[PDB]
Amino acid sequence: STGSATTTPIDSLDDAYITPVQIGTPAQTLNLDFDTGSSDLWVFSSETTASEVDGQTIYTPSKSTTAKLLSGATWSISYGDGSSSSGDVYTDTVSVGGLTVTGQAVESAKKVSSSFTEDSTIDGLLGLAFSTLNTVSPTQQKTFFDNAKASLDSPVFTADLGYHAPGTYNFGFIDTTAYTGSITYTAVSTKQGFWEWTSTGYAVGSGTFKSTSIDGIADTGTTLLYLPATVVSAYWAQVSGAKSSSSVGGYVFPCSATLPSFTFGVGSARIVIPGDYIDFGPISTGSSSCFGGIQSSAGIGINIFGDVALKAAFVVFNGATTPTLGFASK
Repeated sequence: STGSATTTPIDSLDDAYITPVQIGTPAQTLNLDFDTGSSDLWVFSSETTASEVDGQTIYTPSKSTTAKLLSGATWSISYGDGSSSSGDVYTDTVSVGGLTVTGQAVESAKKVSSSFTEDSTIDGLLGLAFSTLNTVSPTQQKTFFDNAKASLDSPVFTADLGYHAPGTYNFGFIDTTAYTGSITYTAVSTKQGFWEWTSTGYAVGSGTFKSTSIDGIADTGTTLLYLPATVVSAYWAQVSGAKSSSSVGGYVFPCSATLPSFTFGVGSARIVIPGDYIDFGPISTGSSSCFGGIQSSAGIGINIFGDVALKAAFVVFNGATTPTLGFASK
């Protein structure tokens, strides 16, 4: 089997991407944030504290003939940005782009933090990291991908995120028309439960490539590119007037600037992030100070190849017995 679904930016900045997901019988379609940095599929639901729901579409398990309470199971998750959610668990039929899993754990939110409430466009998350990170207790549950894997034509999914435009998540096949050149594959460590890999270095603009190992995660659920302070300083030093602002919470730059590109290494290959991808616009409405798309990972504890980086590539998440990641230009 295979599946193919379009993923769409939630706003004009590409802050996140939503993908329609069918849950239950008859289908209830919710728009979920596919997150290769976590491993829970959770939704706003009829059980979510009413004051914490503001415009989201909810899953109502009582209206699904295939929903079953997973008795005794609870979940609770905290994300890197400080947001969180928790609740109980149903199993139900879940389909993405024509690919159906029966008996998928669907984690129903009883509580969500303010950032989720305030984002009316995101009805929940669909985790695509390794199932060892799943938070369901006392019986850990499998991700949608893990459940689908055996049935897929090939044990892979791909992320093809757009810049200010829709893109695609495919399951079970590699669309050879979706990228240019060849796909370069690189080793993955699953030790921390992430799609963790080591970039071979970077360049700023038309500058020379610096060969240096940068361990990080491929994370579709993180907006920006978070890299070591040394790398980030070297980038922003090429932008007149750019500075790190503790009050704003990162590097900012004059909105009048033209940003240089940023290149990262994948083995001997190179992925170029155009400068415009690094512009996250005014820090506040009407400001002439703009927020940068490359930020320091110092004090996160991990480097994160978030959407800024991934949307410059066609990315293969290979879930074979020995997992790997592939990157192609597009």
